[PDB]
Amino acid sequence: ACVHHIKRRDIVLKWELGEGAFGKVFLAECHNLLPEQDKMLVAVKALKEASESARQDFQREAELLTMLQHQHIVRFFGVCTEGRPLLMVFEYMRHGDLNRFLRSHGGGEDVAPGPLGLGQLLAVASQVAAGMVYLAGLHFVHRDLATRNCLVGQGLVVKIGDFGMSRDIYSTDYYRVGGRTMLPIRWMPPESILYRKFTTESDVWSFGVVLWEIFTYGKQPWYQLSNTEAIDCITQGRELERPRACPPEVYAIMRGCWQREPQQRHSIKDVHARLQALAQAPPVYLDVL
Ligand SMILES: COc1ccc(Cl)cc1NC(=O)Nc1ccc2nc(NC(=O)c3ccccc3)sc2c1
Repeated sequence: ACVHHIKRRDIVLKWELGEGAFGKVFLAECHNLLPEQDKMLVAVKALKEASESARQDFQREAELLTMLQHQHIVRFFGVCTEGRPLLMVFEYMRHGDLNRFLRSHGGGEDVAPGPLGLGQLLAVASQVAAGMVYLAGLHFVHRDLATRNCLVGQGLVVKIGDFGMSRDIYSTDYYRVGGRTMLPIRWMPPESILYRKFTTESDVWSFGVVLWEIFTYGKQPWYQLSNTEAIDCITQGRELERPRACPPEVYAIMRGCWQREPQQRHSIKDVHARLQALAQAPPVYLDVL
């Protein structure tokens, strides 16, 4: 545990932001955290119990978070383990999760009024893709990549996480098996559902489905279908349709992520490359896409 630590007295709770079965999130002020801010806002996760079950999973999640740090991964500042309750401290991300942001832009300080423009939808996709290049670079497999597990900050910075609360707030996006197991079948490729195999390449398939959620402003993939009807479609090889707002050039990058054979899918590095070049493209070019 080369994990950073914060003293209880440096954290001041303001109010609740959200709740899962195994946690609560608060907005707080953290003192003496950054040289040139002596006062800044953060999001704090309180652990429900402090047993054998939940305290080992805590110091494991922390070690993971400290090693994962990059421009498009959520910023983890460290733990407070003096008395209870055990707290993890993160960067505050003012627009909340990317699914909720997409749905309420389908005007302000950070975004124009009306629906998000082609250049904005590309800027979001390109950022999530840069996160998945760093993770695939450390040979780390996510297993739950979707818009509900990304966050949006001031100036539309977009960063990946993996939040405990997503099974609680968004249970409709999971199929329940056995007792306490939940699978995001709408976001999984055929080899994940049939053979239970999870790879770098099942992540790019999931990225494909994220790019689809972005270009439908937060729509549930296969929303017309029961969980069993969605598994039948995916295993029999059927593809999600091109969203209206989706240019054919972009729907071609989605298709590249959905090639039935894992080893025929484009690498995430090529996908980020295609998306960043587009997001940065001169307007004269985006206008006729
Ligand atoms: C196995 O763990 C991982 C593996 C791989 C990755 Cl890349 C990340 C994780 N872990 C997390 O990402 N953890 C997490 C959990 C809850 C939570 N609550 C937040 N919620 C707000 O910060 C929030 C912000 C604005 C409004 C409301 C809530 S951050 C967070 C991260």
